[PDB]
Amino acid sequence: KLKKDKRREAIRQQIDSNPFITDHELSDLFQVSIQTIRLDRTYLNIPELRKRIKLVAEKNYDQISSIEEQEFIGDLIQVNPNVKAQSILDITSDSVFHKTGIARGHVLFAQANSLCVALIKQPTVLTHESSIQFIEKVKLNDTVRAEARVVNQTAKHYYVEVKSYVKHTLVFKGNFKMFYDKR
Amino acid sequence: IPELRKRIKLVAEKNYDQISSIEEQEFIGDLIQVNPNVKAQSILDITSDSVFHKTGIARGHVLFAQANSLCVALIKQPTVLTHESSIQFIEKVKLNDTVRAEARVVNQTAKHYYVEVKSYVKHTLVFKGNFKMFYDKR
Ligand SMILES: CC(C)(COP(=O)(O)OP(=O)(O)OC[C@H]1O[C@@H](n2cnc3c(N)ncnc32)[C@H](O)[C@@H]1OP(=O)(O)O)[C@@H](O)C(=O)NCCC(=O)NCCSC(=O)CC(=O)O
Repeated sequence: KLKKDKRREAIRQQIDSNPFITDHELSDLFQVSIQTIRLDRTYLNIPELRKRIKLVAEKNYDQISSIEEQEFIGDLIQVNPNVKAQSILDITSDSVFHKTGIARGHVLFAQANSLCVALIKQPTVLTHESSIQFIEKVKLNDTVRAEARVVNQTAKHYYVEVKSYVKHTLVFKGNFKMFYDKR
Repeated sequence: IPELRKRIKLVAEKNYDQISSIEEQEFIGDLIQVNPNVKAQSILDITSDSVFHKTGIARGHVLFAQANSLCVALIKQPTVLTHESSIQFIEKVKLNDTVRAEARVVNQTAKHYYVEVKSYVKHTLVFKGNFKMFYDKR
């Protein structure tokens, strides 16, 4: 009971620091079964990872004004408008070359491009220019986490840098010059 | 000669027979010209699936997908992967537009083809991109 409570405190802290941590990762860290971790989360009222993602994205779509959920590519997991945003995208068979399992370049671009749009709190946002690098192959069943950050803003454009990752590996980089209008 | 739409699909069909880097099901648009390692063209009908529904403006990843597939199809190598690309959205493409993309090889190294893409709606230049395409024979 006493070991459990200390572990449960430690799990609350893990989730606070890293909201999108998996049960497997938690199982490793605390040397208990995935079953124990689920039960721990249940006592703590912390939903399973996919539910946490759905819940937070729902809240995020409420904060943006430049693009609608139905047209957004991936799940918007973090947004600080005009500053920083992140999305995740699961790569399914619909997103790859079937023979190699390699993700299509337009898929990674769509995720990054959509994220730069959602990040900017303006009614009109249009991509003007983009420079991108496909650093490592993204594969079937990978989850891509894209991070976008505003690096400059003028009267007519936001300049945004995007870096996208599979686990800890940088797989894609893009610089986006985004046109906006307050009308 | 069959109907206009049929003919285009047949020219596309016969064009996918001279390429080896990508297949019909994975190619965005219709491949209307291919001169391997030199030049290719494709056309793409912009339907409601490809636009922002509120404004009718084509999604940038759609125009990019056309241009990107076209560059792949152009290069007559077993392995072809986009390494880098730099693109410009010059004019809004709209619902019901047909975009004609033209890809031209401008340079070639041991490891990459450098390809320039220009996309048009009728006579208007709407999109431009430079694509650095990795290739391998093996
Ligand atoms: C371009 C790169 C291969 C360059 O990496 P390196 O410098 O290590 O490459 P290299 O010259 O040593 O060549 C090794 C690569 O050749 C290819 N290769 C080698 N032998 C092969 C074989 N028997 N069968 C198939 N492919 C083979 C593999 O990709 C291999 O990568 P390895 O050694 O790693 O196995 C890589 O940086 C990369 O994959 N970047 C990501 C590219 C990408 O995913 N582009 C977007 C999707 S394609 C796209 O955008 C087009 C579209 O969607 O239409």
